[PDB]
Amino acid sequence: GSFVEMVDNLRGKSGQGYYVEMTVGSPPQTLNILVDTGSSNFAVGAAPHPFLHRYYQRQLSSTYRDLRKGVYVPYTQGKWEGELGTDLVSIPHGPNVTVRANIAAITESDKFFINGSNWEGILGLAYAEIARPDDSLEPFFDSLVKQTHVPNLFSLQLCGAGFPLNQSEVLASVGGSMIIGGIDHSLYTGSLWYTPIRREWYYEVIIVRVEINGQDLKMDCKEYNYDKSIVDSGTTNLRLPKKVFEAAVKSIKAASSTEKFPDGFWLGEQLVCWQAGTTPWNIFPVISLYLMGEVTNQSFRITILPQQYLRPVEDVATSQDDCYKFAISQSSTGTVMGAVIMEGFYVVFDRARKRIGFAVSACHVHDEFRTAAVEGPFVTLDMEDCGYN
Ligand SMILES: NC1=N[C@@H]2CCCC[C@@H]2CS1
Repeated sequence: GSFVEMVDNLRGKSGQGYYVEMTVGSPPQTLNILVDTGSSNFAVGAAPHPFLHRYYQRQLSSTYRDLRKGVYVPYTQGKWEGELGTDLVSIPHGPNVTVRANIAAITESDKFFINGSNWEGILGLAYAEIARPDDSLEPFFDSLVKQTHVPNLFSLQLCGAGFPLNQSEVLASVGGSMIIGGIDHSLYTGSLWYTPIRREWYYEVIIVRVEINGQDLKMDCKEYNYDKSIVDSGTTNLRLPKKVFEAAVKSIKAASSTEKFPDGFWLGEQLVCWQAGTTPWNIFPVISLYLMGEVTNQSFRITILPQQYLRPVEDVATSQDDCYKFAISQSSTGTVMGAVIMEGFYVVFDRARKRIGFAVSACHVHDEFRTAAVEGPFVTLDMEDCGYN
């Protein structure tokens, strides 16, 4: 069951995001749009900006409808404001449909559009509960499903290159696949394992155990999900609650201790470099996250490698060295399984059956000695108790 129209429709990288081509308005205006499972607004640049090569021009669209309502969206870093409306929307390398969707026309922003990232808007794929200004603003995917025969499911294969890409190479390179309305079975190996969507707001899941090279981190499982755990393509890092983060870094440091790295490396700010080809992957441990399964008392685990959690970055001296930043960082808003984790796996957002599937990605970076894994089942008890209230 192939989806050749959708395979390879993404570009980008974990640092700047993965984006899909979309069109808005009549005649169609083409824009690059960030695929974001961590938010629920479809918002596009709609006025000139130094980091935008193009933007939505509502006065040039005959199908534009003005909702006469403003919207303000602050994040931790950065923010934007805009004006709500509706227009006709298509995904050229997607299903063959056009739908009328809500669009936030971004008229002012701060630290949102970053220099050189290539996207001109964001596609929030999560649920109405977290849509701004409120849950009456129907999200794009909800409109798509309501107005067409597209099944209520999409899947993502984000492909990390394993090495840096300049803006030129990012433009020329295939960065992965967003399969709308289905599962392309060629994008993964082994089996798909499903975890329940705890609640439809973010794509919230429940982590029940964490291992570093097989060694149980041994925290009360509520700590892993405090105050939620989500799957989020619009966040770069694996983000861990403060207490889990501190304990994981201590374990990763202990496992990797034949080499010492400065504190700024572990804080995710400073790069570390090795001579070309000599990255010592084997000194870094694998990390396993166990997730609640669909069957009572059952869990499965996903396992990533340093090739996922060390993010390739360009050198300050631009040498031939292979350089990386540590892509695990602390959070005060729960666990975020961001792009560097998703690059390990084909991830199926099965909205129709309220679950999220994971399988080893056919494009994951690994070495001759170890690969990412998705394995199960494990007998686990009182998993309900891992969720925060
Ligand atoms: N998943 C997230 N989405 C929003 C919008 C896209 C840029 C990054 C922010 C913060 S985290």
